[PDB]
Amino acid sequence: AIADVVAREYTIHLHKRLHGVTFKKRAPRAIKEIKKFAQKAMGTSDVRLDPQLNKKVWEQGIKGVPFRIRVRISRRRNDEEGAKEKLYSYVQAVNVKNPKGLLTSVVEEE
RNA sequence: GUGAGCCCGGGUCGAACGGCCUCUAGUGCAGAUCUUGGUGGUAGUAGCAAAUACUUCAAUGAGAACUUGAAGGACCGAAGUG
Repeated sequence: AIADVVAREYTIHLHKRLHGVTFKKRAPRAIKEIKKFAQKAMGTSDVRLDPQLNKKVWEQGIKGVPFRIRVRISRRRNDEEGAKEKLYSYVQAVNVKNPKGLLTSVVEEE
């Protein structure tokens, strides 16, 4: 019922995933948790993160990752020849007033 | 053949070698913490932990943590990592 090409906006609660992590590993761990979150949500093992999203993760140094982050995951078609996976996800950071209090929402294609 | 050994068959191989009587010796190895060379178990084991720290995208390429560009985050902190 759900098409292959589809974009949804999620709120990732990075606080409970980074609870207790070594301070010099928190931001790389958060990058890997974002990739794992997108893979679980979209079914795609090929996850590509926007550099602005990387800047948002690393905004307050290696141990200052935000508790919540609003992202847009867009499952798109891999048109390159000889690709291992037919689909991939692209994750961007979303400009919102407050990441708290937001539901998962489907982004309109238009 | 008591024995040290001797002989034959089969396989491999490629240019010399053996029996008998005498002559001759640098002539017979398990040891010498030997000598030289080669090879095991240990064992895919002990570790590969000082010098704060890495991450995203793109490109190159058969293959990219430790190549490059950009984007970030840090360190040396002028008796410097200049």
